[PDB]
This record gives sequence, C-alpha cells and structure tokens, in this order.
Amino acid sequence: KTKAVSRSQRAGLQFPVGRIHRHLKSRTTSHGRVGATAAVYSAAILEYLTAE
DNA sequence: TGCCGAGGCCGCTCAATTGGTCGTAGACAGCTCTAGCACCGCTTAAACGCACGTACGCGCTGTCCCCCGCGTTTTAACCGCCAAGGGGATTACTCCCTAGTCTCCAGGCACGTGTCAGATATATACATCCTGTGCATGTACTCGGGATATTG
Repeated sequence: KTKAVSRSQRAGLQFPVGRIHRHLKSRTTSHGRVGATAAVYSAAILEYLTAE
C-alpha cells in the first residue's frame, strides 16, 4: 500500500501501457502477452503520432 | 526630286488574382465532473522461456569440361517525323427539373436487458491411424531417322 505509479509514467510514455496490454491479450494472438512487450509497443505507436 | 506611306514609341479601360476587413455562428476547448470501473498493488501457484556438449547434416570447398555468351556488320523496316483535313470535343447561352432544406410524423428495429443450457472444454484410458522406412517397374525421357509443313 504505497500509492500507485502508472506503467505509462514508469516507461516515460504518454500512451496507455495498461490498456494496450489488455488489447494485445484477446487480439488474434497466442496465449502469453509479456508485459515488457506492451511498453515497446506503446512507444512504436506514439512515435508515429509525433512523426506524423 | 517630291510626297507619303509605312514606321516606331507612350496614356485610357477593362479583367483576373490578392490581399484586406466585417460580423456572426455554431463547434472546440475545457470544467466539472462523480461516476465507475478499470489500473494498480499484492499475493499465489502456477508455464514456459532459456543458456548450455554433442550427433552429425549439410553448407561450402578444389578439381576439370564445355555451351552460351561475346563480337561483327548488313540490312531491314521500325520508328520517328510533318503537314492537311474533318469533325467532334468545346463554349456560351436559355430553359428547365430536381437537389437540397425543413418539417412533421411513425413505428421498425436496432438497441438494450434477464435467464441460465446446450454447448464445448478438460481428464484418463486407449486403440488406431498415420508416419518413416524400405522396396519393384513403368514411364516419361533423350536420342536418331524420316515425314510433313512453311518460309522466301
């Protein structure tokens, strides 16, 4: 019980790391969506919404 | 000679762009939502990733041995051109019809919930189907000789 610190702010990102995990699991994916692979995927989505 | 005829420079007037100013109307940004339900933190008992000789499979390697590449030039018409003709694509106008606006109006159905079932998942036992292996011939192939078709 020490408050909470969202996975977005821990990563350094403005896109929602939690929401995207829960979207990847229950996509047409196989049965194991590692958590470090929702951070290298909020990033390589937010990067277009900068570069575009 | 002549004359003049033909000749070469400079203000109106109109017609697109260009940029400016007016005022007004939804639509954007933002607030407070409040509200709630997802994110998180916190455990657990959990699956599945992963760092790591060795059998050994095959990727790569040192040879010789030839066609298709490589080189030439004649020619052959392919491809380009220009110029003319005809029309059909184009332009500008007038009449016309509906596209579009708004407004009223209903119920069709897409929306939503309320219950809880036939569905399919998961286990254990298991038999069976299917793979990997080993194994004859049968053909589709490459060659040689002659007939038919077609180019020049």
